[PDB]
Amino acid sequence: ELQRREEEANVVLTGTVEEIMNVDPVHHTYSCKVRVWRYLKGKDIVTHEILLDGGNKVVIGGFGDPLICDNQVSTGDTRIFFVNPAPQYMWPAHRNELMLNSSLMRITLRNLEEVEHCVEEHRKLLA
Repeated sequence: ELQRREEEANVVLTGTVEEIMNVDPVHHTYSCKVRVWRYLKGKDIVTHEILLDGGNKVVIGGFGDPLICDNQVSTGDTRIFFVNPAPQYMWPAHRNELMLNSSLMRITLRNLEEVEHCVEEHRKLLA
């Protein structure tokens, strides 16, 4: 469910796929260059852990991941991406990449509002 997906993704962002990158032969996945529009969660994590390209381009890996339902993209696609910075054990292959953690979501106000609500709910710890 969304609550779990949001909980397991330290970074959630919206963007459009600009280019399909290289395949990870060992893990059967591929990466893509994505132009970020807005961050719904974890902008600070990206800011401190990812070297952005051109100010708003990030490389997301993990596409094709057999364990993720909606895991494919084509150039021009726009989605809400649930990701986590690639851990070092995934380096060098995925160094500086955000890794897909769960299914890609379409850009609709409903999805935007719903994801934002889960992020906010979870953020509300003190409040």
